[PDB]
Amino acid sequence: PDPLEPRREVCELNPDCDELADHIGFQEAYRRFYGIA
Amino acid sequence: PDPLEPRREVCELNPDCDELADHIGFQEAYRRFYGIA
Ligand SMILES: [Ca+2]
Ligand SMILES: [Ca+2]
Ligand SMILES: [Ca+2]
Ligand SMILES: [Ca+2]
Ligand SMILES: [Ca+2]
Repeated sequence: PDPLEPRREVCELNPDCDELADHIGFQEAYRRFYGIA
Repeated sequence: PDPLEPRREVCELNPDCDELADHIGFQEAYRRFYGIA
């Protein structure tokens, strides 16, 4: 199982993160909207 | 963007495919419930 699925679902839920994910990826997009720095 | 996202969503929707996906993967699980052979 993929440990990142929970975060991937969170991002999909956020249109802005979802859309962005298609360009720079999910892990980098998640960080952009939720990471600190 | 990942071209497989549509199929991944289909599988997640199917509990049986979802569960199975965690063990042998999504592409092999999808094939198991929807592929022909
Ligand atoms: Ca999921
Ligand atoms: Ca999903
Ligand atoms: Ca998406
Ligand atoms: Ca999706
Ligand atoms: Ca899943």
